[PDB]
Amino acid sequence: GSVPSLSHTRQWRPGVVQEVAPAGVLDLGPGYIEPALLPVRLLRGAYEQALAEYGAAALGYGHDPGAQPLRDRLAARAAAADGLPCDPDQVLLTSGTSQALYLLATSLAAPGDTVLTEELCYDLGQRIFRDCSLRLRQVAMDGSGMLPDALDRALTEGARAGAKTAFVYLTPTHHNPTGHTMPLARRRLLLEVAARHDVLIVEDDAYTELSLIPDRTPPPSLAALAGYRRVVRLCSFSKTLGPGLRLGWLLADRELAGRLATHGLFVSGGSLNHTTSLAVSTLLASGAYDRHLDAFRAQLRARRDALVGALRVELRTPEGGFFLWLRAGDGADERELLDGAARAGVRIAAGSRFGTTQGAGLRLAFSFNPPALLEQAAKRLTTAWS
Amino acid sequence: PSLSHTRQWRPGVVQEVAPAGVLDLGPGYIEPALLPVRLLRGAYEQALAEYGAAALGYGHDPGAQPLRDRLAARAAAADGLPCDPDQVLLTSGTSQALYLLATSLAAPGDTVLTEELCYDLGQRIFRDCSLRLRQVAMDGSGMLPDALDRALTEGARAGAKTAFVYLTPTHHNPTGHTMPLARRRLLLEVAARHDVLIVEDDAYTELSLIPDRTPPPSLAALAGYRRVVRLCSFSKTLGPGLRLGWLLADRELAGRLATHGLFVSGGSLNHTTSLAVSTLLASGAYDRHLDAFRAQLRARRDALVGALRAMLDDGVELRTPEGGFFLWLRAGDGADERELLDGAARAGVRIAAGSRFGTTQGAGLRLAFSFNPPALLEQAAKRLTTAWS
Repeated sequence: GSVPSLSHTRQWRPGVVQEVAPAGVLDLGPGYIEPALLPVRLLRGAYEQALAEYGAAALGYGHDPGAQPLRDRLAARAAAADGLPCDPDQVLLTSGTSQALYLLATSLAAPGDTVLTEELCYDLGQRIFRDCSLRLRQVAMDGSGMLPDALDRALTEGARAGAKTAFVYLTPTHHNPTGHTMPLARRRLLLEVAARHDVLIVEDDAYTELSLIPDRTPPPSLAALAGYRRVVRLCSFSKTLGPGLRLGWLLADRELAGRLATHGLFVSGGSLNHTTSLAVSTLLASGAYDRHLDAFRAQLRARRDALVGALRVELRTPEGGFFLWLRAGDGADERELLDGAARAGVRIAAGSRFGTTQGAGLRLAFSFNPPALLEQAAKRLTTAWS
Repeated sequence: PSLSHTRQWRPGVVQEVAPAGVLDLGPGYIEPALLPVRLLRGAYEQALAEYGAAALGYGHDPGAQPLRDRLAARAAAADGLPCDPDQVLLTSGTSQALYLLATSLAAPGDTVLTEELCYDLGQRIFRDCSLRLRQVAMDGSGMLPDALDRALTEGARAGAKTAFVYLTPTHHNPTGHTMPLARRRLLLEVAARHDVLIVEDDAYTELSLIPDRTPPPSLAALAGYRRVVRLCSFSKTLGPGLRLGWLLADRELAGRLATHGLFVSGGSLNHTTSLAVSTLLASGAYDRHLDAFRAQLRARRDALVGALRAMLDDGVELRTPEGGFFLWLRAGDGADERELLDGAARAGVRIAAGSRFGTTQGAGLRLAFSFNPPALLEQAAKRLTTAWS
């Protein structure tokens, strides 16, 4: 482009990145950040600054729960977003929410235990839980997420059948795939149900910083609303700075965070991603992280609006995140709609990957392509579906 | 001005810092001044410029192909036996790899067999993953085959599943020994007959200090990668904070692990840093760094051994290790570990108690030479000698 940038695609190829769609396909499938938008040059400066500032400490074993400057700032950010306190001793760094989920699925759950999810939820997270030998059971949901009465019944009947529910897994903000955000009242009702049953909630909040309506912020987290009692919240830098960095964090009450941090995993290896955590820490410290979020939210808003505008079959416009959730209103089945996408040369994500739908649902990402290409994809899709 | 400064080498940043005034021969840490900070800075700079956006996207699940290719070639060259890239899986460090194996290839209650002395923090991972540890007798060459055979038989006759045998055959932590070829084969033969997995933790494999000497081939290679998983790391060669290592197995097991939801969800377990390190392998800078670092470690080993020679008499013994980070001092003869540790305290020196690593005959003490320059190792040894005498 016309401004200095390292965000080229010369190595955006199979064997380097996770997946590349077939040549000639306009790819609205994965919730990936458009390559040109990935902040490569910003991270280059961050590694340069972190290695200069932290010196040899950047390459030694890191403080087990994560370097304190990052714990301190991450706690302050959570508190500012929630309007509710969060102490640094509640923060544990991770090497990404994928690893965090593996950790919780094998440390706070045992093979055979049940995990309760919404009818629709993160498809790859389900695979982590299943591959860790956990049993998944879906709970009824509406446009605001999991239904308290259904969770209550599911937990009651599980207990009556003698089944151990290890935890309830929830993505309450900019839901993958529906885009919904659970409102405050529903958050409280679910917490009250889970508290009565004394069941842990795992709150996966990967899109929390990606509200697209400027000066609008999501409701407080389940974890904060519960005073961090029996809730673990998972956050990540994947959807804000780059998934390849393999860096995230975990918020819990002091006792649970401390218990987790004394696991041999941390005692042996130290901070789960020390060098990269220090790079990112310099971005939080300087204000560059928030400047980058302001730009990225604006980039996502432009893309969301282009795709929605070109598409305007039902769609609830999301307040944030990466995805639009299209619902057939006329009874068209998912296979026919996907066949239409194939005719259009457009890749989208089948709703059935995420669970049970009211009729056909389709997830379209706006995070991976510029507005003009999203409009082209929308035009080709609507021609094919016509 | 060296970038390997210690201005942030403080509690809350690094994992641990000994009390002020203590000469710290405890942890097997790399001396801060020797950590290749400038080298890694250039590696991040080059990787981000050359790989561009691909350095920050989700990485290829088993790890970026250039690293898979070169790590397989390095394994093959070291073993003198083939290794294909599809046998390599990148990890975020051996600690994470052990956690993965202890929860995916073992279930709560399963037994892991170890040597009487082995990695203390590795035992902690296994115990915290709800595994049962059972120790197997060892000698100067490592685990004894007859003892392993009896332990596996006893487990089978009791109905107790053995998930794997854990072994560090080269530059052993804490004894420093290197298992010779003949013992490697005898142990593989026992394990093969019982069909029990071996997890071969080889964190020090690149740290031979004799310039024209390489360790024997890995257990994994000797077994044709049948029922062995080998774990390697950049922690002891480039920097533990990088949180990058790799895993070698047969194609089937490597592929099976790599299809786990963990990898499908998160991609390569440490993508951006892996590409920085890849640029160092590709240029030869990694090997030139190893040449220089091995010479630094050799100087430290020789300084510490030389300054302890006055202690090595009448039952107090020290076998000089061919590589790695550690010396193992055996006192025996009714020597008391606590008394020896009290002497180290009087000397203002921190060492590692043998009982941290398991059962020893007599008293054993682990002393690291990796974290201090020769002059300070000599001063520490002099003070220890005075206190112990």
